[PDB]
Amino acid sequence: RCCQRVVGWVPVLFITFVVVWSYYAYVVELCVFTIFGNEENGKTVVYLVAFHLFFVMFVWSYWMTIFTSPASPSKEFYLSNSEKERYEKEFSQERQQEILRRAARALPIYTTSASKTIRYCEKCQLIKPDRAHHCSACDSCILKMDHHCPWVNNCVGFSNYKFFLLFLLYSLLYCLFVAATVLEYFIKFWTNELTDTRAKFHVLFLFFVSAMFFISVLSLFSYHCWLVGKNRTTIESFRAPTFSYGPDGNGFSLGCSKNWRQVFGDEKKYWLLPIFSSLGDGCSFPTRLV
Amino acid sequence: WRCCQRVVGWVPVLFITFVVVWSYYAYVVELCVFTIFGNEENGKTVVYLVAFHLFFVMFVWSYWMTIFTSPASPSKEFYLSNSEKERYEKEFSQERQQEILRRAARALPIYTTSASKTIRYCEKCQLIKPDRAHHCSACDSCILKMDHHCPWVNNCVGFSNYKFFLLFLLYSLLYCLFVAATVLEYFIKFWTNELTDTRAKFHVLFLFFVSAMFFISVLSLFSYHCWLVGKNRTTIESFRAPTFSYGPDGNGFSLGCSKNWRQVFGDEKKYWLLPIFSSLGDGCSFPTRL
Ligand SMILES: CCCCCCCC/C=C\CCCCCCCC(=O)OC[C@@H](O)CO
Ligand SMILES: CCCCCCCC/C=C\CCCCCCCC(=O)OC[C@@H](O)CO
Ligand SMILES: C[C@H](O)CC[C@H](C)O
Ligand SMILES: C[C@H](O)CC[C@H](C)O
Ligand SMILES: C[C@H](O)CC[C@H](C)O
Ligand SMILES: C[C@H](O)CC[C@H](C)O
Ligand SMILES: C[C@H](O)CC[C@H](C)O
Ligand SMILES: C[C@H](O)CC[C@H](C)O
Ligand SMILES: [Zn+2]
Ligand SMILES: [Zn+2]
Ligand SMILES: [Zn+2]
Ligand SMILES: [Zn+2]
Repeated sequence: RCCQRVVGWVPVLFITFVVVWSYYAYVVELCVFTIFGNEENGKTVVYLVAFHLFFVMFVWSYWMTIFTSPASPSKEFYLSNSEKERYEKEFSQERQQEILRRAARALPIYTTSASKTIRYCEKCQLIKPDRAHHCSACDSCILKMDHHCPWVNNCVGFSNYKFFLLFLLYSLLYCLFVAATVLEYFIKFWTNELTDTRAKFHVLFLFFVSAMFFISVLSLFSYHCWLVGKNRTTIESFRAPTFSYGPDGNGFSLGCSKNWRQVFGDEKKYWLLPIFSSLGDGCSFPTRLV
Repeated sequence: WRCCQRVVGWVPVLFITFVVVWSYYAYVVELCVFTIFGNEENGKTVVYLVAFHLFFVMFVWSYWMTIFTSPASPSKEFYLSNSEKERYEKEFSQERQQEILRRAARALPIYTTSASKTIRYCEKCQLIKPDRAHHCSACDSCILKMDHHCPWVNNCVGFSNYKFFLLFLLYSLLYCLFVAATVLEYFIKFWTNELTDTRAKFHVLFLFFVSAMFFISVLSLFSYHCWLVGKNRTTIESFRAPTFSYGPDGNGFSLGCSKNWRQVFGDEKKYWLLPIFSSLGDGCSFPTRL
């Protein structure tokens, strides 16, 4: 059929066109026509330079989140044809899990289903690694899957999670920078200290749209800051993973300081850059116990 | 006699007071009244004056509480009984002296010893030192959860005032930042000769630099203490780690980042930013990691 591309790219292009408009409105309508027209050219240069630094970090982080392909399980997590033949032909439910145990003994998996059964994906025909889940939209198993984000038309998992968090952060700073600088000129237009009708429209919407996204993404950003501190994905935050000693909402937690390092790494120079720096490989994760 | 030494302790406090009193006069009168309101910007004058007083009050309120909150001392239970105190003074063997202390310490909730595995005892105060408590030569007393003695507040920073001390810093950052950000545009205008008043030119110049100097100074102090609170270590413990029954532990009193902050700030969110006492416990016993 039309597949995701026909409609899945719609939220991306909507955000893209809003961001493109915000560039034209802030740079041309505001900085060139409004601020530079008011004979305060010093503020124009500072605003234009500062705006482009936030604009670049946002678009860079947004690009990385969209086009970073989600990681999938390695070869060891696919059932062998010998094991697949017996698994597909087996009728007894108890017998099926016994085949998995022989293959699972080689790989480092510390979690099971809510029924204490080895996590297995029927459509993908493989044994789900720890924290990995199958996405119907992505049609694949995603390592450390968080959720499918329509806004980036991609899965948010082990590969792009830090890019996703930076995409949020730089959206917060971008919207905040716009609202803070536009406010004084938004007020002047409607107290009739400034008159230009073409810029009046863009300056009003620059303030309202940036304030609408700031409030929207701030709660989302604060929520994920809590998730990273607890080392829980969005899926795990609802249905806690079941370990050998039972379900644990803190099974993958290593302490607040260590949990952030798992996502952002140990080198400070990569923390704020949308460059891959997460620890591990996405198939095995350190555990709270052993 | 001591009238020269006691008065000298108030010197750093009075210096801060005169800078703060001047900064009020400079910002409110010289800047808001004479410069901004004189510049026909009557909307900005009211907004700045209202915001300034909110930061000014929170700073002075936190600063007052840190100075005049008397430091807590050990309770009665940590003093040796008259029967035990008499024998302790008469005992000649060093090992025999520890036997009296060890027997009394078994009744008290003590989990730490000195670096020499000796029961912490204060000779001058004649009491058994509670955990994390230390004797201050300036205060001439044992201070519960002592952090350090501060010349800037002429008082010990310990279990009683530590949250007031942290809020005093926090509101110094916000006060200085608010001043520097709002004064900057008028600082620039004076020296591009868009404004002329020589009386206000002087105060606006120092308003920006003094607030920037203190901001840089207290920021490092604030970031350092934010680390201490996250690790549940006092300033003293950050140098000499406390020795527990299982040996010296730099994280002996740590309970995890979230709980360590709660120990200082409490469980009620409505008290976190107010210099009103809300710390957990009593300062004589503390939860342990093990
Ligand atoms: C000045 C303009 C700059 C704006 C750029 C900010 C970009 C923010 C991107 C996204 C914010 C969305 C706020 C979060 C809104 C989440 C609601 C949603 O999309 O539902 C999804 C689920 O129903 C799917 O099952
Ligand atoms: C424009 C308003 C001015 C706001 C004033 C903010 C008040 C900040 C209070 C103290 C800042 C000091 C930062 C510097 C702290 C120095 C470190 C110290 O330990 O000092 C003690 C030793 O020198 C022994 O005396
Ligand atoms: C010259 C102008 O007043 C400076 C603008 C700053 C960034 O606020
Ligand atoms: C633009 C951003 O502030 C760069 C930070 C890196 C870590 O240097
Ligand atoms: C500055 C003001 O006085 C603080 C309020 C407390 C309760 O006294
Ligand atoms: C005011 C302070 O930053 C918040 C403390 C809480 C417990 O994290
Ligand atoms: C000044 C500050 O907004 C007060 C917040 C407290 C927690 O109510
Ligand atoms: C949390 C602490 O108990 C608050 C005390 C004041 C009097 O309300
Ligand atoms: Zn799958
Ligand atoms: Zn997906
Ligand atoms: Zn003492
Ligand atoms: Zn002292």
